[PDB]
Amino acid sequence: VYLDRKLLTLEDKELGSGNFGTVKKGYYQMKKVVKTVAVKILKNEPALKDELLAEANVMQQLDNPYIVRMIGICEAESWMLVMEMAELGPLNKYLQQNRHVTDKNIIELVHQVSMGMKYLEESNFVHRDLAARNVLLVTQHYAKISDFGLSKALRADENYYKAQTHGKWPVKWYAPECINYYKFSSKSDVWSFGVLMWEAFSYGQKPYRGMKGSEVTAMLEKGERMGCPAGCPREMYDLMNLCWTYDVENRPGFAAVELRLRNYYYDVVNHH
Ligand SMILES: NC(=O)c1nnc(N[C@@H]2CCCC[C@@H]2N)nc1Nc1cccc(-n2nccn2)c1
Repeated sequence: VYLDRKLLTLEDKELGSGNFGTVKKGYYQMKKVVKTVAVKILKNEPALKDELLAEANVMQQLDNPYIVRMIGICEAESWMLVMEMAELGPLNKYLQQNRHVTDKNIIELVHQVSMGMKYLEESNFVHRDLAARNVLLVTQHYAKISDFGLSKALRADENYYKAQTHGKWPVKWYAPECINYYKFSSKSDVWSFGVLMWEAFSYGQKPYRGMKGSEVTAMLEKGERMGCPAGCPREMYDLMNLCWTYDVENRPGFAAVELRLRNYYYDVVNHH
């Protein structure tokens, strides 16, 4: 969807940045209402342009309440990817600044991410960058998945994407089959989801603190896993460990993961 630059008003202040460029807040004149938007603007000082168009192409095919919606793209001063705004920002930064969010509220948010991911798995897309920094909050009780720059639409005849090259990769969120065989499936996004849960219950702390990527691989190969975060319910730590199943075949899919979270969340809703 090609947008009209005259209908977009960008605020000068940056909200953040990545290798791509910056994220800025703006407003888009819709059919009637004005919609607040988050705009990804390329640095471009053609790989980044191709990558932004491929990201746009993925987001255009997705339609789920727990996935960030793309409004469209615009070619002006630079290439821009216009999305609905998630005002409260990334989940890791939010939890670092709001250390009193309850365990019930964290389960609600991670269950919303599992719903978005169950839908992505059903749609045969692999995220490949599923981490708390890429979970954006619309409200303190409404999370959405974003950042589809590494995402891939699976071929009709395969359950995984085989990467040709390898880097720069967020290794700490990657399953052993991604590191060892360059194979990315919805099951490897399940492994990432386990790391995301650990981050959420650790109030946005970095996983595998003080370790190099190679030491993380060595740790996992020995069957070792990160410990239970302080105050994290045993059932949630158990689910993290299940996500962290070394053998992809035995690892659950997002249908099993979302069902476990849903049932635990209803149990919690009952106790409260
Ligand atoms: N649709 C959105 O609203 C949105 N989509 N994608 C991203 N990506 C970011 C890239 C850089 C790393 C974070 C995140 N994955 N950001 C967004 N909105 C935002 C809002 C407030 C603060 C910040 N923000 N960015 C950095 C710090 N705060 C970002």
